[PDB]
Amino acid sequence: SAIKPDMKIKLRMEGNVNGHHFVIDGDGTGKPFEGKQSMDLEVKEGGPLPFAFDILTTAFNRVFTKYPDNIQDYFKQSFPKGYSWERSLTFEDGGICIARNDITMEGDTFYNKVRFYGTNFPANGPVMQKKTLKWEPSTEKMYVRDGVLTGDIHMALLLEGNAHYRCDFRTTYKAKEKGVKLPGYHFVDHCIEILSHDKDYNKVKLYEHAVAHSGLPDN
Amino acid sequence: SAIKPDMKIKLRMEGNVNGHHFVIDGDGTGKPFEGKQSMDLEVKEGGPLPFAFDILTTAFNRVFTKYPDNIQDYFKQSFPKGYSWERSLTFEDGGICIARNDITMEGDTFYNKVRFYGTNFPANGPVMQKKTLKWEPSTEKMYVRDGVLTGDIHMALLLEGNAHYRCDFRTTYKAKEKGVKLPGYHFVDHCIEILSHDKDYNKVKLYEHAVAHSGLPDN
Amino acid sequence: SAIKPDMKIKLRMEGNVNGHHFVIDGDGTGKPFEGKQSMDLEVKEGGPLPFAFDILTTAFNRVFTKYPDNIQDYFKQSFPKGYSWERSLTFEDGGICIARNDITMEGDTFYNKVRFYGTNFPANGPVMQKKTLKWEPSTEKMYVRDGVLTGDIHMALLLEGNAHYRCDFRTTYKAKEKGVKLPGYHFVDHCIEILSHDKDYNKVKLYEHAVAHSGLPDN
Amino acid sequence: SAIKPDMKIKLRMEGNVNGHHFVIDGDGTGKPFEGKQSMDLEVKEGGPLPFAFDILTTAFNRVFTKYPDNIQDYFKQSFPKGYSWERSLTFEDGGICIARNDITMEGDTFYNKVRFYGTNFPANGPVMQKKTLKWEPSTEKMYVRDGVLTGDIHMALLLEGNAHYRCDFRTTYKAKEKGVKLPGYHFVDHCIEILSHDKDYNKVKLYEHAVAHSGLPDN
Repeated sequence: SAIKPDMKIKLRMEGNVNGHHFVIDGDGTGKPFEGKQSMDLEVKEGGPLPFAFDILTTAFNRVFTKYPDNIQDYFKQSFPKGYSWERSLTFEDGGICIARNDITMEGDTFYNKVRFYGTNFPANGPVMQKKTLKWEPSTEKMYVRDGVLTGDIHMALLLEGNAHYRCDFRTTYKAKEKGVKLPGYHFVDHCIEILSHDKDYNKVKLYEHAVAHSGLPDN
Repeated sequence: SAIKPDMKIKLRMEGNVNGHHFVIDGDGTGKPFEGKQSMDLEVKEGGPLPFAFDILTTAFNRVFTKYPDNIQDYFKQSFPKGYSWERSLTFEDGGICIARNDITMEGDTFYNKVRFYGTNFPANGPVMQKKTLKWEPSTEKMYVRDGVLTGDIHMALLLEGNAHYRCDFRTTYKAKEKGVKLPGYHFVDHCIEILSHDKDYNKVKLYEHAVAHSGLPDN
Repeated sequence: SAIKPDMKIKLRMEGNVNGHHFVIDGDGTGKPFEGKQSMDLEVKEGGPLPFAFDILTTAFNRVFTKYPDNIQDYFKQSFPKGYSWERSLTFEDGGICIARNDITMEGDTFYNKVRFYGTNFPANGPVMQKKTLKWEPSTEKMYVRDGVLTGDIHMALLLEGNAHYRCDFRTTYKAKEKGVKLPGYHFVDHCIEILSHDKDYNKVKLYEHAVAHSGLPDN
Repeated sequence: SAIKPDMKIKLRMEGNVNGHHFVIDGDGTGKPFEGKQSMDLEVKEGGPLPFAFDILTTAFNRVFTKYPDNIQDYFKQSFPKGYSWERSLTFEDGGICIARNDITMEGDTFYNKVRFYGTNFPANGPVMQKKTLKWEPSTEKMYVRDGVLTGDIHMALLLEGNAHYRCDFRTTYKAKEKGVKLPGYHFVDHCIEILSHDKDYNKVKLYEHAVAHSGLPDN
């Protein structure tokens, strides 16, 4: 019974994108067994951000995924001790980000130690010009590679003017504790959304919904 | 109204993989509005194949996709005149394939002119050693890029010994007729499966099921 | 040894690019120990070509490389029996080509059986619109990977309007005979040029100069 | 006139690799017009480093390149005001690094503000296990892309046991001052070398030699 149906979330992100330093605090709440989660974010340093806030949002826990009984839930099995993930975000225009989160737990509260770094965004590109609207929904492919749980995603940012700006995700997920049983090949559907924000995005309210599945023919 | 609920499928593939020439004939049936399709394949030249048959199977029509009414069906709109697609298959171990299909229609029957080429498969790899079992199911991301309909997929071959061998698909789809309406960003779930085969895979029965959707939260 | 300071070259290429079939014959001469080589090419089928001829030109023998004594010459050691290579050409705009050449020798003459395939060139792109001028010179990195001699190159096509169109080469080189000694990590500088051509590029005269080296400080 | 034939070099690097924080100070000298440079490095925080020191070494100025007169020297023209570069290091085994350097000048001294970040290095890989010997020499391809000076390199680390571990560099170089003339397509040969180090690599002496050129036939 280590994970409770209602959990609190504390987060701190430190980052550097195109040479710009920043620090962002996060405070949120979530329902792990329903695969849903919400968070309020506040830029504590480096505001106002000179880049598109949307690039950060997926760095702000796969614990908040609705897993069917017939699929192994690696993420919930990682607790109480916790787990870490490392991610690479490869954008179609040469922009490249890397990110990390060390996730632990105390009582009803998840703690997130997050780092986010980025370079090679063109000065006239959508991220530096803040021409982003939202991430499209996605389907993350979960598989094991040399004993490490890995997720690959084809992601896309919707742009002003109804074009799309493509990004490839790769994430590695590692439990702290030895001998957590790895899952079989499966899928995780995503939908992430900014519900509200102030003008400079110094304050942002974020929401995520995510569900695991086995694909066709078992839709 | 050109596409009928029950369609016949005639196919011919010429190919060359790691220097090995081959020709494969195909004869099948399908239900376009249900997104389901079947085919019998016969190796006419270059049998027995020295590589894994599984690499070819997705080259053996997105017409056979179940589209909801709220998503534009580019593929069914492309007929009677037809359409063509070009695909790149980038394998994790440097192996690389390209393929193409020109698709036309006469009365009841789809005609498929298919080409398939491949190089740089390591001699000790799963393809050249025929250590493949099946493709996992997939979710193809459909989007428009510079006016061209494009699908990217994270694909995986299940190996003997329950490991996975990763491949990235990219496909472009082009209607023959000029003014066919492009769809919005959406998804196509896949499941492709070899139902039966003889020992050397000179005769193979193939099946595909595919459904289009808009992701979460509408799933 | 088998290789004479002046050699003849016979070549035959069969190809398919963006669905377009073609056949090209080649007749040339070269100085292996000087790393220089020349060839006359004639399109025998599929002329006039609807794509940029420049794409093909590196498929038209690393035997013609000037090797210093302190670097192992894998290519000249492969004869009389010969060798084969397989290449992938990954273009910046998604265009993708693969090629292969089986090279044998009789008396003073090299024989080249060549295949060249390509897909996913955008209809609007520099290749399909024949906006290419030349390949820039290059430096190919030669190294051994899992017992196979491999060369990676950062290539670039100079475009009309003085822009550049980038392509990544990867080539594997395999001697036909067992136990040809592999070289250490080294470099091969290239310069390939079209000396002349008729209007439709049905007839083309081609030239290559190539020199092996060990990099700094020995330049 | 801003660049003198003998120059001093002051450097500070902050970094984070696989979650490990570190700070490294650097003090060196160089001969810009000869393309030669050397530096003493001292780990001030996070020592001893749990990863291979070699990965950092190219982050420790293209000013120190020997440019011929017939090629535009963007880097020396960027002073006194200075310039910045941003780099991506994509390793063959999924490991990925990013780096940045803001370079300024006062009197005879260059000042380097450097950041270096890395994730997704496998725990059993050559970087995390410190199985690295040296970078091979290299040839960087310099070209302009959408008005930005860019360098791509095929790099390789020599491993214990005489294998190679491949990495792709991409770097963007941006002068601080408006209207510094961009160069034409050209090449920069490199050779970087650790001259000495203590057991834990808390103290390291580094050397670089680099020469620009136009390739064959003028090599």
